[PDB]
Amino acid sequence: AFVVTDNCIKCKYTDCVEVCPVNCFYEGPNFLVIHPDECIDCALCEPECPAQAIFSEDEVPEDMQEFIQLNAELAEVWPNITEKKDPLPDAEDWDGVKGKLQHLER
Ligand code: SF4
Ligand code: F3S
Repeated sequence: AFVVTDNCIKCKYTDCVEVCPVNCFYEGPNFLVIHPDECIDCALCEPECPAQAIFSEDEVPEDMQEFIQLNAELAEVWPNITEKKDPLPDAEDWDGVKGKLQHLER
C-alpha cells in the first residue's frame, strides 16, 4: 500500500487521483487517504503529488509512521474521490510546513 503523509494536509492538490488505476483514494475536508486493501502498489501516484506526500508504506519516514494506520482508518469512513479538483485555496502557503497533523479535519 502507498500512504499519504503530512504534507498533503491543507494542500490537497488531488493530482494523485488521476493516475490511480483502481480509484482507491478517499476524500476528507483537507486531506486524502489511500485505502490499503485496494491499492495494488503500482506506484504511479507518487511522482504525481506536488507536495511529495505519498510514500510506499515501507518507506514512510520514522516520524510519519502514524499515517500508515491513519490512512487505513479514515479510508473506511471517508467518501471515494475519483476526479481531480482544484487545490485548497491556500495550498502553497502550507506546502512544506511541517507538523500539519494538528490541522487534520474529519
Ligand atoms: S500506488 Fe497505484 S493503486 Fe496505490 S494509490 Fe497509488 S496509483 Fe493508486
Ligand atoms: S497533496 Fe494530497 S491530494 Fe494527492 S496530489 Fe498530494 S496526496
